[PDB]
Parts: sequence; C-alpha cells; structure tokens
Amino acid sequence: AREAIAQMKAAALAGINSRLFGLDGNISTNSENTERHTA
Amino acid sequence: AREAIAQMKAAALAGINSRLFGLDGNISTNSENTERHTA
Repeated sequence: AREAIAQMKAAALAGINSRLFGLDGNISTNSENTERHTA
Repeated sequence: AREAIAQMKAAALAGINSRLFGLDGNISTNSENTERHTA
C-alpha cells in the first residue's frame, strides 16, 4: 500500500502552479495631480 | 477568496483622477475700480 498511496498523491496534483504571491493592493495608474483651478 | 476580492477592488476603480483640490472661491476677473464721476 505504501506504493499505491504515493501514486494517488502524485496523480491528484499536476498543473497547480504555486505562485506564492497573490496580488498587490497598491495601484498607481496615474500619479496624484496636486494642482488648482481658478476662473 | 483573498485573490478575488482584490480583483474586484481594482476592477471597480480606474480613470478616477483624485485631484485633491476642488475649485477656489476667490475670483478676480477685473480689479476693483475705485474712481469717481462728476457732471
């Protein structure tokens, strides 16, 4: 049975790419403006 | 789910330009006259 177990564990895991990062929360698509308006 | 949440938050915010200023109240299109009239 020691063989058959390892065959199961290996058969049920393939293609799963770990990729320890998820996604970052910090977005900056465009920097902050910091300018004014007048008439 | 930790991935899917961040995808939502990033998908629902794009193009919004912060622009921390609104508009100024002080207008001066033409300076104050301070002159008189007579006959």
